[PDB]
Amino acid sequence: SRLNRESVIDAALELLNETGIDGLTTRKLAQKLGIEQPTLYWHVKNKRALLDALAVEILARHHDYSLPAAGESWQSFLRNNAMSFRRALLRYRDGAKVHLGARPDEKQYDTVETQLRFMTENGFSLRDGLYAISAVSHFTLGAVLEQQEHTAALTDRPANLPPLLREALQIMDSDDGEQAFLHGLESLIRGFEVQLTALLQIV
Amino acid sequence: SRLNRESVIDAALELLNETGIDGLTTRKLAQKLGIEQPTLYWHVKNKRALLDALAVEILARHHDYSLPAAGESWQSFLRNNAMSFRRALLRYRDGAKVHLGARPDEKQYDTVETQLRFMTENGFSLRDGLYAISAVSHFTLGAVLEQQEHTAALTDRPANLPPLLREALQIMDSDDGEQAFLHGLESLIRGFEVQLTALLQIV
Ligand SMILES: Cc1c2c(c(O)c3c(O)cccc13)C(=O)[C@]1(O)C(=O)C(C(N)=O)=C(O)[C@@H](N(C)C)[C@@H]1C2
Ligand SMILES: Cc1c2c(c(O)c3c(O)cccc13)C(=O)[C@]1(O)C(=O)C(C(N)=O)=C(O)[C@@H](N(C)C)[C@@H]1C2
Ligand SMILES: [Cl-]
Ligand SMILES: [Cl-]
Ligand SMILES: [Cl-]
Ligand SMILES: [Cl-]
Ligand SMILES: [Cl-]
Ligand SMILES: [Cl-]
Ligand SMILES: [Cl-]
Ligand SMILES: [Cl-]
Ligand SMILES: [Mg+2]
Ligand SMILES: [Mg+2]
Repeated sequence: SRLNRESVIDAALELLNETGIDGLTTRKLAQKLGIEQPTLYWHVKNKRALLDALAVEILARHHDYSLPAAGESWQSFLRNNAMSFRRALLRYRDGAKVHLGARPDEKQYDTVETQLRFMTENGFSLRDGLYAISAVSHFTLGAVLEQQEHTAALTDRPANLPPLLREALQIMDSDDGEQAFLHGLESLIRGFEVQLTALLQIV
Repeated sequence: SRLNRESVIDAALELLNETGIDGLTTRKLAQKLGIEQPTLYWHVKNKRALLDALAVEILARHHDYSLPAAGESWQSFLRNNAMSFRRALLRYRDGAKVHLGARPDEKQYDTVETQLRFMTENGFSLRDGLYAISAVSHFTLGAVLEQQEHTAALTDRPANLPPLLREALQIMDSDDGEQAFLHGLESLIRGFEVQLTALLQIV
């Protein structure tokens, strides 16, 4: 079929959902596209190049809150940005693992620069704004990775529990992690605000 | 050589540092131990069983702050627990990925139950204490995963930056992520405290 970049991404994403990240291979991608492996090689040099591209295109296509709305507070931005990033990560099987393979790509530079500048325009130093943005990113990624690895590990093998842990798993599995994620997100934001408003005061 | 459980773990950990998680195989483990693959199979049924065991033994051996000190505050416990968990995760190549393969194992039940009970004894509901413990876990795991994947991806391929991002990478690479981790950790803890002390007040 067609092997323009967009079409190759479409197929690779379709394949990722079928196989997961570990099981995705350029050989399987060539099969899905109806082509020979050396043909695919002209377009996609190896799995790593493919994964790097997926990490970018997943956010380009499905992360709709990269940028603040006009007039938006930094708090509200971090909240909306996190919710969007989580959704985009969860959209594809092993999505968090796909993301983590790389740091910002050149096509992402303008976006992430704008985010860093936005925090500095709202009273943060570059360093403290980077600390906040990174903390949100890492908390979000960790939460998704946990969900997605539990989905995986369930396919290899199943799972005398003590009472609070029993209850905690029952609670942690009453939704897809969303309550825990949102509650932690608010805690994080509030801690950043306390820190910011403190200025040079001992806090 | 010897194939008691302890000795197999020792060798597998040694191998993990040599290969990383994706490149670790039971075939390579059998080679390191000087044995045939069917011999190893009697002891270790597959890679997943091996990884599950490593996730547990890495913490048993190297996470020394599972439990609070007598009289310790919940804040100080979460801090010390996080620092220890991070160190243990960072100790082995792809350690965060090793951890994420599983939820608490039976040999961990008493430990994690004690942690959940400890939060409830310090004013949290089980749910809100679980929210805090999970948030710390996920933030810590996300931060480590980012560091460890950057170490990996560097071996496949290297890396016009805009100025804040340039500076952010220079800042994010001035240590091994420790400043960013510790600053986020304090933000998280403080947000949990604000929430706890609020009780039923609009906050
Ligand atoms: C600023 C920054 C970001 C990211 C990142 O990986 C990163 C880094 O690895 C080093 C230095 C800075 C950054 C994000 O991945 C990203 O997810 C992202 O690419 C991004 C985006 N593309 O819109 C975001 O929304 C951000 N958000 C989750 C806080 C965050 C921004
Ligand atoms: C309570 C709990 C924990 C963990 C966990 O995975 C988990 C879960 O998957 C479902 C429900 C509850 C928990 C931890 O991994 C763990 O890392 C852990 O095993 C653990 C430990 N073994 O000492 C911890 O130190 C904890 N800390 C990082 C907050 C955390 C505790
Ligand atoms: Cl074509
Ligand atoms: Cl195209
Ligand atoms: Cl491949
Ligand atoms: Cl707002
Ligand atoms: Cl033996
Ligand atoms: Cl033993
Ligand atoms: Cl294997
Ligand atoms: Cl204390
Ligand atoms: Mg990133
Ligand atoms: Mg865990």
